[PDB]
Amino acid sequence: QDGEALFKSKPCAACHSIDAKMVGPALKEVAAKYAGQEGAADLLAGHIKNGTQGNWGPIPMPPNPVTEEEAKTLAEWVLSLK
Ligand code: HEC
Ligand SMILES: [Zn+2]
Ligand SMILES: [Zn+2]
Repeated sequence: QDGEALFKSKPCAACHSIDAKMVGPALKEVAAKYAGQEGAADLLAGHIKNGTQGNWGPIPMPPNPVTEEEAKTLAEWVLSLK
C-alpha cells in the first residue's frame, strides 16, 4: 500500500488531518517543518512506528500498528505533502 492508503487503513485519521490541526499536527505542517532537514525521513519513520512526544506539544503520539516498511512509506509520503 502507498502512503495515502496506509494513512486511511491505519489509525492515523483518528488524530491527524492532511490540512487541519487535530490531535496531532496537520501532515502538511509536518512536511513544512522538516523540509530541508537532513535525515527527516528516518526520524519520522521511527516516530510514526514507536511514538513520540514534545515536538509539537504535550500530547503524545502512541506507537502505531505499522511495520518498518509501512512507517518508511508513510514518512516519505508525509514529507511529500505540499
Ligand atoms: C493520536 C492518538 C494519534 C494517532 C493515532 C497518530 N498520531 Fe501522529 N501525532 C500525534 C501527535 C499528538 C503528534 C505530536 C507529538 C509531539 O511530538 O508533540 C503526532 C506527530 C506525528 C508526526 C510528526 C512527528 C515529528 O517528529 O514531528 C507524524 C509524521 C505523524 N504523527 C504521523 C502519524 C501517522 C502516519 C499516523 C498513523 C500511522 C499517526 N501519526 C497516528 C497523534 C497521533
Ligand atoms: Zn495511492
Ligand atoms: Zn500493516
